[PDB]
Amino acid sequence: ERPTLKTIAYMTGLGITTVSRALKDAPDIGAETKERVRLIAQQIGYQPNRAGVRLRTGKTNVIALVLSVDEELMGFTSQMVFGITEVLATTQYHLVVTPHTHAKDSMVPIRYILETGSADGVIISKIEPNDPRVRFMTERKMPFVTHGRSDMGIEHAYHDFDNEAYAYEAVERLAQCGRKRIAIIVPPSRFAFHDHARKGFTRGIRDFGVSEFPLDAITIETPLDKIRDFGKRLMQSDDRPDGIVSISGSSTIALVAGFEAAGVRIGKDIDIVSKQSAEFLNWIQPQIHTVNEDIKLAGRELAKALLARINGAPPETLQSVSRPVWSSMAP
Amino acid sequence: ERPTLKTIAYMTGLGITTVSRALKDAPDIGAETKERVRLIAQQIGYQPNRAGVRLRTGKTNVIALVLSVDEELMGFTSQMVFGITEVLATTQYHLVVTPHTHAKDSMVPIRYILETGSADGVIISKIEPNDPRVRFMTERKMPFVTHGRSDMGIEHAYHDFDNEAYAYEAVERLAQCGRKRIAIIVPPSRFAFHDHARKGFTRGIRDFGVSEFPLDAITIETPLDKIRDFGKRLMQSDDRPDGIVSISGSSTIALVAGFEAAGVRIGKDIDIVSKQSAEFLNWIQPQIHTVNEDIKLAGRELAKALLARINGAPPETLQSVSRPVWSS
DNA sequence: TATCTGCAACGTTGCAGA
DNA sequence: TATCTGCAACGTTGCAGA
Repeated sequence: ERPTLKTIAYMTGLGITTVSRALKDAPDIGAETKERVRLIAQQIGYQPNRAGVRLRTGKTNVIALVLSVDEELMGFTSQMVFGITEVLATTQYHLVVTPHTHAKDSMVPIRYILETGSADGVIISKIEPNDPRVRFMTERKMPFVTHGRSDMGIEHAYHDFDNEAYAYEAVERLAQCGRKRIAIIVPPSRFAFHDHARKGFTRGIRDFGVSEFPLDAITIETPLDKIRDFGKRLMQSDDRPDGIVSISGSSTIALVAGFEAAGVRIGKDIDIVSKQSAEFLNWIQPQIHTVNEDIKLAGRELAKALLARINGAPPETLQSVSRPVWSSMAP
Repeated sequence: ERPTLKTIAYMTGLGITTVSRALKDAPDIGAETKERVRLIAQQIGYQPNRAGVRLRTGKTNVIALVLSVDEELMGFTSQMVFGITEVLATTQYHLVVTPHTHAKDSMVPIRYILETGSADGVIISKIEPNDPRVRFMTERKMPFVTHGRSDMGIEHAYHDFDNEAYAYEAVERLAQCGRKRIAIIVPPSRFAFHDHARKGFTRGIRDFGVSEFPLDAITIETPLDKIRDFGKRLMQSDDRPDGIVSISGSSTIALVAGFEAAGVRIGKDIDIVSKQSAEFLNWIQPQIHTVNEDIKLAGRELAKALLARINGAPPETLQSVSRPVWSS
């Protein structure tokens, strides 16, 4: 009962080839014949059998999203998926998820994809300054887009958050509060935005004329129980920071836990600026000055890039950077 | 130059059918040619064309996960995905995702799958007492599994959290907390576990002999921007309940926000027990009494159930219910 | 017997004609 | 010329035959 090109050709009494050539934009076929086929196609509900189109022509009509299984607790990764799927909804693409179970495994799904040819484009995250997957797919000619930017001299489609702007805008608000010494929970040295964050913070500390409390012992992906204990004894030592800037809201939740374990009130004792992947943090402590990283917006703009790239628009167009916006609920 | 059965057959040089039949361990092909075919196959190293197979046989080797586009903010839906994929990683299945965005559009994706025959199994959530998707796939002989249970008299593979057990246990510890008035946050009467929650909870209050504050005014699906004032307006009242139970940590977060604006100290005045899809609430509130629903645990056995049903195992083997745990 | 083998076909499209 | 169309093949397996 499912309609096929054969099924259409029979009713029309046309040639299967005519139908195939009719459904697709072609000068070869006649206007009336075309419109006949485009109309009958719409009425019966004909959707091309994919396995058939994939067997003959390379087209997989599949977009692969690769995910590291270890993720930020509050990374609301699900929002990214919905951003993409919303975009893909108009088109013939399907979204497959292919995760890897550690940074050690980071190239294995990508070689899988290129080797079996099971995708028309790939979406990747956790970009490093010199990232091998970026070079692998560019040199193997695979359309892709990255959540993050790269410092390797390759122009590729991407959308990132302007964390350089974020850090610079982050302490200006701490300066506005009057806070004189600031610490940053910087991201891992391996990832690209680490240096993005540190640039904004370094120019931020310079231009606002405020001193910078430093911390080298901990990073965002350092464990949350461990962040809790660390957070507690700063405030216990004679020198405590006046300001705190966090790049991840999940690491953020563990830092406050130690502070009130230490027994300090935010707002009055220390004020915190933090990024959030969904607006949730002011419910628990509205004191926190929050910036929203709209990630399903990232989800939607990653999708739009990769599609344009699958068509064949050049990479330098397809690049985009999200600017910080300051949360509804923040002071 | 990607190797195909023809490529192997050319090299060996055997018959394509011999090559195919060797790799599927078959009785026809002789022991020595099989290790020849399997040794060369591994070395080059051959992957069957998914398209070539899918066109030739019905099997699509794809699992469709259907997701409500609107989900509780703290649903850690991402955890479930990983739970699912862990199971499929050993297998030949891929996981494709299929979303809808309107409640009426509840079944639009489901027929897309059937209409297209673009999946070997399907996963769905947000189950209703008589849900149209559940019998639709049951009558179309389409293998599927649900996150939740259904009251339509149809037996199907599922995995749910024992909310009836949880609700009864919620009332026990509020007795332990000493609180004499109890409130219950329930899902919309739209959903099935709504009665599961209220049955365990109302049975709980009879046995613990302590009474339930009514609070029929709000449900979990009420905006967190609205459940707020309710929170502040309730404790800012002539009578405040001594104990409160939440089914959603997403609603737990907003209600306490109202509680602290009005100024009630949790722990001392009011004690709260709440459901959790991942351990995040005691980082946020150390005194709140937390129970963990491991959702990627849900994810793996929804996966494990659906596989069994696709091979054709009977539906009732496939049913599972997780008992609640009170955390670390 | 053991052990191998071609044909035919799923739905689509490129190419060479009608 | 201007539209139309059959043949073949993409890779795979069930099947009969040897």
